[PDB]
Amino acid sequence: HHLPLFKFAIDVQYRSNVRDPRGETIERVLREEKGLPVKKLRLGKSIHLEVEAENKEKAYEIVKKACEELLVNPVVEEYEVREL
Amino acid sequence: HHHHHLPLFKFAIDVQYRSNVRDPRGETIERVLREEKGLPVKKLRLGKSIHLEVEAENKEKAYEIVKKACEELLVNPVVEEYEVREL
Amino acid sequence: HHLPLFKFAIDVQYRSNVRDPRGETIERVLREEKGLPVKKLRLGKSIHLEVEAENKEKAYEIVKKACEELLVNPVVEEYEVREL
Amino acid sequence: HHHHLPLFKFAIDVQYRSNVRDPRGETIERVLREEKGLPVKKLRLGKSIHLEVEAENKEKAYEIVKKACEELLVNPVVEEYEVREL
Repeated sequence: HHLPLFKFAIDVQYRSNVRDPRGETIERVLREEKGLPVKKLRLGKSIHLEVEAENKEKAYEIVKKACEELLVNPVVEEYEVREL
Repeated sequence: HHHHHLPLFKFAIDVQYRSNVRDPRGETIERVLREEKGLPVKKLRLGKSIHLEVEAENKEKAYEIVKKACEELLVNPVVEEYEVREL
Repeated sequence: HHLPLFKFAIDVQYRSNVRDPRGETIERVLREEKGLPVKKLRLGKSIHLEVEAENKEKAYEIVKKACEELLVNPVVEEYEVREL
Repeated sequence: HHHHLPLFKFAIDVQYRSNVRDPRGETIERVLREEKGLPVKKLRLGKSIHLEVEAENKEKAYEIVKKACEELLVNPVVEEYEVREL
């Protein structure tokens, strides 16, 4: 069976109760060194991937499983998914 | 100034290695998903997702600041490309 | 200046009042031989492309130029654009 | 029984897989870049098939679309495809 393709980008971020010192350092550079009025800078991960699946709902289940099983730490991270 | 409101505009920046740059970290992750987790994912690429807020008179000026941040620091123009979206 | 990237899919189709004999033939095969209840089949073009530009309005302008200067024959075709 | 059978509209976006060379696409990208001066990259030219499918529900309609791809519309060796509702 030739299955349809579904492309995604997963946006993984630390939750709001986790400080992000790397993000803070970057932000300090932009503000103090580059003079840019930027705030609440957070450095997370963007995972692009695609999957062949029987339908869109199955594709999302695969995406969620990849997050649950490997990509996202449920205690410290949250994620959003978009279609490409 | 004069207690005038200054709006905040939130963005995400998706910074990815260009296609001619190898991504061995992504390859490792893809292989775990496929071979250890049994998930038929492919073309996996691992980049960076930077969320930030910008204080500015209007969204257009805020967008210019975001692009300046990428040029000046956030994106390596040789090995990375990037996409900005409003959050 | 390192400009942001904008990704698109262009869907080029014949206008509703242009006949599509290739579409009609494909539809005949799918219905008569393959037994599939398909109708109004239209064969058009899909062009995926990425543009660098200063903002989303300029990027759309680049897409419109690409259509008007090459990709779309205005006499017999129309297009839709979607973001990827 | 004169029972209503809904139509469901879909678009199939058919493209060559990434390991397949697309001289036509390459040509078009060169023309847009070099002849029209446009800042365009990674151009891929494929097929866009619009169709309507008469079926009891959308899920059954979608199954028919995939069957149409398998049986005729998509080359399994060199092409991939995405389906969306219109």
